[PDB]
Amino acid sequence: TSQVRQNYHQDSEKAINRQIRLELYASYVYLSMSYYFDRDDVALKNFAKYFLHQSHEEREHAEKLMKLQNQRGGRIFLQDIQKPDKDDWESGLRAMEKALKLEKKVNQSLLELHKLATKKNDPHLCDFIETHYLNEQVKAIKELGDHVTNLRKMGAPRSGLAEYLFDKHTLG
Amino acid sequence: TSQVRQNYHQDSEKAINRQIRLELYASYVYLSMSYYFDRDDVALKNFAKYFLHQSHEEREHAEKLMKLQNQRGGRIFLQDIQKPDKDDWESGLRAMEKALKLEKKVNQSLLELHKLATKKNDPHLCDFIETHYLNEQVKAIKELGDHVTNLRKMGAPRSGLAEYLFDKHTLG
Amino acid sequence: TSQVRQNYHQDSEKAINRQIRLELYASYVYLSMSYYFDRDDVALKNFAKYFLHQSHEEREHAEKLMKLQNQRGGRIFLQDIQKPDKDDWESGLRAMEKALKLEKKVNQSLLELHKLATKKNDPHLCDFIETHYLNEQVKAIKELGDHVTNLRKMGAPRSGLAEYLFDKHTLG
Amino acid sequence: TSQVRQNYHQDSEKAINRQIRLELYASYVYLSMSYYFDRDDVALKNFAKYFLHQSHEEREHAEKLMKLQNQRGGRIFLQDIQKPDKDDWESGLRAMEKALKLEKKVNQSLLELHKLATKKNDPHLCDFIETHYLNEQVKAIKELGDHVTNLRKMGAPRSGLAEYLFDKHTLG
Amino acid sequence: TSQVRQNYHQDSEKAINRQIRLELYASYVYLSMSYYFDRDDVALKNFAKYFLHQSHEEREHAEKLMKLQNQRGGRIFLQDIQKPDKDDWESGLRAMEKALKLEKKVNQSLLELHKLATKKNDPHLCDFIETHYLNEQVKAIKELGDHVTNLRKMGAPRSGLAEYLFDKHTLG
Amino acid sequence: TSQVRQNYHQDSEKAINRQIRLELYASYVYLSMSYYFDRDDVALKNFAKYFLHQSHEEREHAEKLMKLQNQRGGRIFLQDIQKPDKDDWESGLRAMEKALKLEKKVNQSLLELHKLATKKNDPHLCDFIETHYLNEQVKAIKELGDHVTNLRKMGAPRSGLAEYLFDKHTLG
Ligand SMILES: [Cl-]
Ligand SMILES: [Fe+3]
Ligand SMILES: [Fe+3]
Ligand SMILES: [Fe+3]
Ligand SMILES: [Fe+3]
Ligand SMILES: [Fe+3]
Ligand SMILES: [Fe+3]
Ligand SMILES: [Mg+2]
Ligand SMILES: [Zn+2]
Repeated sequence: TSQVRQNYHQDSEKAINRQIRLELYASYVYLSMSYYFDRDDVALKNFAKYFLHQSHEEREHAEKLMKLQNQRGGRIFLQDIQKPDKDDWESGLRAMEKALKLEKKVNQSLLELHKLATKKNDPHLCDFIETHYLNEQVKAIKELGDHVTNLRKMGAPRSGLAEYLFDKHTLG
Repeated sequence: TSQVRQNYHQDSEKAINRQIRLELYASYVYLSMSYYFDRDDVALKNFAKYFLHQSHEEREHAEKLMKLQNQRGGRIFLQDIQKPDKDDWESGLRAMEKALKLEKKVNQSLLELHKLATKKNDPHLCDFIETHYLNEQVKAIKELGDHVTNLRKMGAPRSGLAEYLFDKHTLG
Repeated sequence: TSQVRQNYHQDSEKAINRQIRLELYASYVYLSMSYYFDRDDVALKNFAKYFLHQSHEEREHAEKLMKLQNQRGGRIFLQDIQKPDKDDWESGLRAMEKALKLEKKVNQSLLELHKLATKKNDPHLCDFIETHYLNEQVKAIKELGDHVTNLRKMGAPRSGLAEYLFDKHTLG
Repeated sequence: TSQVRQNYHQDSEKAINRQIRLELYASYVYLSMSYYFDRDDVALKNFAKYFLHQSHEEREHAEKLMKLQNQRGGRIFLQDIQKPDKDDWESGLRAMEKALKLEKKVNQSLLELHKLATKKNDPHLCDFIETHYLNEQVKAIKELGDHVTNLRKMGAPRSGLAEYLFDKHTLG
Repeated sequence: TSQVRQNYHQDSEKAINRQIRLELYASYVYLSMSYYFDRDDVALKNFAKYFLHQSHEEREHAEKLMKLQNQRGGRIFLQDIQKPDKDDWESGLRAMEKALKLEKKVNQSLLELHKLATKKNDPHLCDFIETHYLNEQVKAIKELGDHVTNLRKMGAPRSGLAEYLFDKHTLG
Repeated sequence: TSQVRQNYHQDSEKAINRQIRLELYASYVYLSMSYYFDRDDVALKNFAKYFLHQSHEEREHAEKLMKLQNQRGGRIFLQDIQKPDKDDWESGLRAMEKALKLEKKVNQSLLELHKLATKKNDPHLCDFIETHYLNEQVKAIKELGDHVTNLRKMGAPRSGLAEYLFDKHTLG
């Protein structure tokens, strides 16, 4: 038991370790999405940059939870990171729809984490989660929703023209 | 029979002269393509600029091979340069398709040149081809392929709208 | 078969995908190392920073390989990234010794990759591995080696004083 | 018939296509000459630079005629470019002498082309020729005459010292 | 066996020790030549500066090979450096001629060393040789060839004026 | 038999040639020492830099004596340069001890040279030795002696900690 550990429940500790794994997973998925758009047969540069940026942000959220684990005197245990569910993400619109689903999954996880911390009367952990994660997730979700909407409204994915113009006028 | 010549095989010297002619021919193809886009009945300014830039770069590659030839104590023998295959390149997509085929043809020659140099045990030449030619070719081919992909996905060569917006948003 | 693909063997494609996974695994080991030194009961900030920088460098090497795979017309196929071999890296010296061993494993894989590219007569791919990977590995292996020696000579991992002073004067 | 075409005779259009071929040929002659002076057994760097400059100028003159052909609604038809007359240009003076002869052949062609424009009452074309070509020709011919004179009175071609010194003081 | 050693053949290690000796010898030859031109009865200051520069470059090439030997886990064994072949280098042209011969002997040694690296499948070593040595050699040999040519056509060595003027206009 | 020669005795001329060889040898010793510190199993960067700097300075002293030789109308006669006494210099303390011995040896030679110059009534030479060599030697010897003293007092060569902290706080 760490010399710094105080009011930090073993269930919170384990759940932080589960959240680190999920973030690393989200990072990997966004990486895969990014380089799908860099394919010579997809060729959507700003989709590629957009996803690569989300991949780097998810990694940073992982690192920030590992930092938190050590700050509170928990112990980091890393697990296998599963490969993403697809190799070929099919289109700009389908990839955005999948990212929206993925972010809502990560949000559901973060909401269960905040609820756990609440039940364990861990206001530090609660505030950490609210300040650094919950509003970032709401914002990402809103932006992905907006992007899905525009693409659909523009005629994706049957219009490859819509995907191209979207890449240029929104993502660029 | 040059004072500077060393480990430079006569078959290498001749391959280099053939390459110089090929780079010059490619330069001429891109010249023709460029001024097809400058026609009043085609009128795609950024297609014209793009292909003119490629024309200038091919000529640079040719000059740099002439420079290599003398650096090694080879002798330059210049040949007739054949006119391009078409006078009318039909469309932006079809010009890009042709460029891509041409670049792969040039790359094929450069690969065959590297292999000769490797059989003749000429590492200076290998490296020169590697450093200046092979990565440039791979980048040119990927770029062309990306441009073809976008043009097809946008609805070319059906859509004259596709070619126009591509000219503006990708090539400008 | 991708329209940009040329002189790019299916074996090379497969090997580039294995190398991507190895680099991602290496990134994850250094990630683990970093946050081990951030523990309140280890508390060597510059060992932590040092390892976190190697984790980000490894990720960037994975990403540059993904880019090359697309550049050449191959297709990325990502796999599960296994967790690192340890949770607890014991000491500054033992993490360095493990890291030397990891880099030497990655270097072996890259040399096998180069030998394959050579056997497939892929000089573009040979030169990309030479230019972007092999000298970097040799630099990294040399530096890790230096660091292992210095810690040994100072009396690590026996001397916690030696790990602390090395953290300040070399890694700071 | 192009929608832009006005007061542009078919013979004029044909004559511009010939002049384009000749300017590209003149470019290639100067390119040959430039790299003759770059040889290790000739080694006059300022002669090389001077003829390479000429070569690039001549290409620019050709591209400007291509621009004109499109401006007026004519159609460009490119032809084979024949290799120059010599592989070996023999000395500084001899190359200057051959360039002067070349330049006066280009000029005669241009005066023939201006005569034709006058016969077809194409003032635009006459003025384009005047303003962009005839006075550049007259200047180039005088410059070349001046150079040939200086090399002669310096004792070229029986003086390699004469050619070296002119390389340095006039061409450098 | 060094803890850094990997894929580095004993013969390679031995060949690098020989190349180090030869580069130091080439340094000393150019040092001798430099101060020959500093004598009151020769007095060509730009030849002196030129050969002193060469001397320092050759020392740098030797130090870089020493750096390499350590990078790869090899061990440096230094040998006697034999005095150069002449005390008196006779004229500007003759010294340039001997330097060219020297440089082509260094180059042959380097190509022999690159052959060996290839036979031992050491791509790192091959690339180090290519990137730091073979193209510097090829450049130095061309430069020297150019100089010897100019001095010859200027009437050296039967013209002390020729050597003085080249000192000033080429080497100054 | 130089036009510039005046009050310059043949015994002075020969002593100067011997000194030049000694400065060159010393330069080589410091080279060897420097790259011993650059070994992965020694790994003392500021020791390596220090001894490389001394190597460069000895070579400068040698060049300056070559310059003196010609200034006086002497003739330079270069000799073989012997390899250093050791390949392995064992430790920072032991290398410093050896440097100190070497510097005293060189100083001995320079003192004997000054005394000859004084017997030959050559005040220009006396002063040259005094101004450029003797105070530099005395400073080098004092510095080396200070470095040895610190290293012994810190606990070298027992303590690998001593050598490390000295590298950082004195030589960095
Ligand atoms: Cl638009
Ligand atoms: Fe997240
Ligand atoms: Fe090219
Ligand atoms: Fe890596
Ligand atoms: Fe012209
Ligand atoms: Fe060298
Ligand atoms: Fe000295
Ligand atoms: Mg290479
Ligand atoms: Zn727009």
